[PDB]
Amino acid sequence: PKCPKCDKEVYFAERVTSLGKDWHRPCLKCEKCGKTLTSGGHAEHEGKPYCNHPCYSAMFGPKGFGRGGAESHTFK
Ligand SMILES: [Zn+2]
Ligand SMILES: [Zn+2]
Repeated sequence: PKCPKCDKEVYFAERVTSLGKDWHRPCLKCEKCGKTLTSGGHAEHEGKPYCNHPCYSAMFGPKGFGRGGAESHTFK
């Protein structure tokens, strides 16, 4: 029972489960959009949970040519 997110240990009633290891209830949050995540609607990058989409699919997932934004990001 140890948090992949923050690197603490995870007290029981403060827990959430994903990738067969636990987390902190607050922690499990998008590091893209900053939405607190739900019972199996997230997904994990290496020491950072996220949206299942788009945020996961966008930042950690194969993409097209190379038309990334200039300075302010968008639907890339
Ligand atoms: Zn945590
Ligand atoms: Zn998100």
